[PDB]
Amino acid sequence: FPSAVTIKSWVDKMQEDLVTLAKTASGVHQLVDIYEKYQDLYTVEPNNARQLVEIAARDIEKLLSNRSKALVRLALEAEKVQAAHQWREDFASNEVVYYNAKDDEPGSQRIKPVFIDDANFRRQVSYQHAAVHIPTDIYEGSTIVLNELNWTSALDDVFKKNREEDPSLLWQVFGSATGLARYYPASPWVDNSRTPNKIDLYDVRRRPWYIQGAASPKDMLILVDVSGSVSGLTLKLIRTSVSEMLETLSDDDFVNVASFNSNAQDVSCFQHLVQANVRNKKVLKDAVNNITAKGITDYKKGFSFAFEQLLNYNVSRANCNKIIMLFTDGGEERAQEIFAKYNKDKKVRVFTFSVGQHNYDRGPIQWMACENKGYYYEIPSIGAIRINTQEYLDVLGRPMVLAGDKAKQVQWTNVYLDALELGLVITGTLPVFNITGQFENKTNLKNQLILGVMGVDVSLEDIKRLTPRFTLCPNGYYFAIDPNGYVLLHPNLQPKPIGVGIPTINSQEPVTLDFLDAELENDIKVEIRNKMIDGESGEKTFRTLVKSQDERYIDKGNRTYTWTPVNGTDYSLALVLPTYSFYYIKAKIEETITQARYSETLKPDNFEESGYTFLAPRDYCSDLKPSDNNTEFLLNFNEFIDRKTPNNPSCNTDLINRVLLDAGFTNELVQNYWSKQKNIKGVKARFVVTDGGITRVYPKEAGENWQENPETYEDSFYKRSLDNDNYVFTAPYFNKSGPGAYESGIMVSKAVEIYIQGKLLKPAVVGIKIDVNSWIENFTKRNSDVMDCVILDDGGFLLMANHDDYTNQIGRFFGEIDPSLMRHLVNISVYAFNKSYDYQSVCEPGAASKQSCITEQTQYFFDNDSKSFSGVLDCGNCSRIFHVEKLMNTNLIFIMVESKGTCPCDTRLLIQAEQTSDGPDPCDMVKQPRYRKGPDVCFDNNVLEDYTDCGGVSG
Ligand SMILES: *[C@@H]1O[C@H](CO)[C@@H](O)[C@H](O)[C@H]1NC(C)=O
Ligand SMILES: *[C@@H]1O[C@H](CO)[C@@H](O)[C@H](O)[C@H]1NC(C)=O
Ligand SMILES: NCC1(CC(=O)O)CCCCC1
Ligand SMILES: [Ca+2]
Ligand code: NA
Repeated sequence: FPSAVTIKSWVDKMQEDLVTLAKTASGVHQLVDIYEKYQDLYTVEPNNARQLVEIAARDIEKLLSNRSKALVRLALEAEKVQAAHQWREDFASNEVVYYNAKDDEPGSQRIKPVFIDDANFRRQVSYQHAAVHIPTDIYEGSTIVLNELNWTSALDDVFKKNREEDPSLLWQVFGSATGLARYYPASPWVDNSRTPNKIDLYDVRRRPWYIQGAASPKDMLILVDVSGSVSGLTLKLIRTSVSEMLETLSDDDFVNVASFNSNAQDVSCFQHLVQANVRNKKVLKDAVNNITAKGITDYKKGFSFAFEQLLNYNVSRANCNKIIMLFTDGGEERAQEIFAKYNKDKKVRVFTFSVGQHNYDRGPIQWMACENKGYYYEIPSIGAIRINTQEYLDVLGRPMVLAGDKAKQVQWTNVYLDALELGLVITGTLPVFNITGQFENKTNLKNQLILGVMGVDVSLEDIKRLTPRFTLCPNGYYFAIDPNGYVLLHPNLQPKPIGVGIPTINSQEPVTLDFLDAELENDIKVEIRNKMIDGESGEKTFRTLVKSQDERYIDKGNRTYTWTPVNGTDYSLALVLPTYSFYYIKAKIEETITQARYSETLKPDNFEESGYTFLAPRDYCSDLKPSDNNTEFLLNFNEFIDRKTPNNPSCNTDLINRVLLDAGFTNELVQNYWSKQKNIKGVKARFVVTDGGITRVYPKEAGENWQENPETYEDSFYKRSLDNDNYVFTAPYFNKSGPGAYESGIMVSKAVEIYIQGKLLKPAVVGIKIDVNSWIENFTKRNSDVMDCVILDDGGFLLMANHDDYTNQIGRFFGEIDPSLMRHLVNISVYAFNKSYDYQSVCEPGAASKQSCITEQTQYFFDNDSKSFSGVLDCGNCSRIFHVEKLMNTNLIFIMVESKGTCPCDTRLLIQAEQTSDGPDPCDMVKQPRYRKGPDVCFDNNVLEDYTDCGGVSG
């Protein structure tokens, strides 16, 4: 084995050759000189984080206030119209005229719309009437529905006025308590190719934006009868009913499921109330779908357990509605002592359900439902499950109605996918009360229930339009959260459902992504989250690990967080801004000739002498649309520049001027430096990616192999080389599909830095692609049999070797071609690994299309800053020798080891690719939960409530 001095000399020579080639071919110094030469076509402007955060929060507050005004006006008009309405049953003679969706009878006339095409809504809509959706099980000929249409036909004028006030208005909707939902503008309902599995089961009374406004958060505890007398069809009905009941809960509600058969016990691992999010609800459903019926019944022990679990106060709760929902069939036990012991003051409601078809006594069940301020329900078949499990929100809404005026508060819901194919939206909510005979105080019996719920939608793209990012760098961004910790805005939130567990095969759920799951978790992150949840203002500068856009690299970077609360609402907004992005360049190019030249630069027929130009698809104009092809997008851009005046009445001037300035600088670089040395031996392509959104590859034929995102803010190598302070080598993918490795080369990148007035700016990155053949020629200058020589980057991705068998698989993770060496050096502190979870992932349904899944990812990086390593790879029965050695000014390492053949010891390979996992364990996250702050306004237990109408004594 050669000594360490010769190894150091070899590594020094290789580093010198590689770094010299990259530096001379790229042109970092030339680009920096070109940037600094003018200093008169642009101006440096600061990015004051606090002012930007305050302005964005103010804009968001103003938008939400506008939506709240619209909701209040709609609710007032609806209440006033419903108050003065005459009941009638003569709909045969006089008909109600309305347009119905999901179509194509006496008393109803239908309307044929025009359905023009609109750009905001991604479908065809009409602005002359409001569509009406009536669920399948609701017959549109009944007198209740006819009266509903008759008195709701007055909302169209206020809808039109609302849309005239703010043309950017999205869907407006009134969901009635009778089942029908009237929305504006008119548009046909949804259908998917009329497949047999495309039945419309939509019911507005079950939508979360309706439930969150129909009542207040609760502390439900589902008590399930699992005695022997319930086995059969009724047990299956009970399981389905419990699942449907759990489907009505949200994040603000807390729930647990218990069972009793001569003994009361929990149904799962929780043992107490849990926040009832997607994971906990999935656990509860899976636990309740595995219960068996046996033993005698004992209501006293079960109710004692249910009351005991509601008096904990040692855990996180809601303290707003303690309700016990019993699911049973029948019995003869009333258990007066338990109710007189645990609630003399009727502080806990008891709802009772009799499930199945049987001949058991239902008297004591109704007595339990009527004594406590509860209700009694019957579920004899699967058909009644949908309706007879969402009716408890009428009982829970009586105190809110009795409170009345002080309960008219606009609430905003979670982020969810619109059912009419609009993306990610949030819905405002305001209930409407029934005030007929209010000035005479006559009935006050049917006035304890709400007419319905009104809603208005705001798209997340409207939120993103209020937080511009192109004055920042590719590493700075906004993000906002709600007091539950979930994310309202983030670059890592995608229009996909949240995955739960491993998908096993034989828009209903919300998109709830926590802040600590959209990024890498850290103690400072936890402190910042807890501090901004409580509506504080702060700023914190620290150092943290950042994952690359392509989930294979992790780099250490300095970050700064600045968070303020959004006034009026309950959201908090932050702004992550790296230290080198406190200043930006604005273009002061106000002159015809220079702009004309910089625009002529982009002509597609100049690519011979200007490289293969790309262009980021940005909103440069209102009339310009991102074409997603970039071959005609640049043509449209050139046409607009050629014909439209540079005044830009409807277009940003800053973005256009920035693009022109970057085009001029990049063309100067290409024409003055790259074009001189046309052919370089080891270089296959020379590229440059700028901040304004222009990327260039000099050999026009090399552009066809440039498979990079035209949006320079989405290029992983751009961000990676901005974070690092040296040359960055990017490893090609293993095989995928398409040219690579030998065809393309190896990408080396370096960011340019300028000090124009003592201020650090990084406005571009450049680099080259290296031919594999010449690199191998200079590496051997072997296919040996007793010595292995490999080169890896920070990440363990093989870039070159000497066996000519490793070099065929270039870019593959080194832990799959030589497991023992990688495992050994992963604990010599030369490599460190981070494991994280991704929830918005799709996996092939395994051997239990695609389904949502959770994928665990692992990334590797250099742990200890030591330039040399040594030791012996004693695997047992042999002893290999290795001299791992890093390279300077580069993220590469050089390894020389004994051949694998000499040691028969074979170990298991370790994989860096994502693994379809099922964790983390939910039974542990509830013992030490995160920090949350629930709502304070709670409406319950009003003494004027009648509650004389239970479900038993009336029949
Ligand atoms: C709210 O509405 C008013 C009137 O249309 C408008 O001036 C204001 O700009 C709107 N809010 C925002 C954030 O645009
Ligand atoms: C509002 O209350 C009155 C009086 O009890 C009742 O007749 C009417 O049906 C209620 N409104 C609706 C839409 O049910
Ligand atoms: N946002 C509410 C919708 C879909 C939903 O209920 O999620 C129904 C009414 C009209 C707009 C769409
Ligand atoms: Ca029983
Ligand atoms: Na909320």
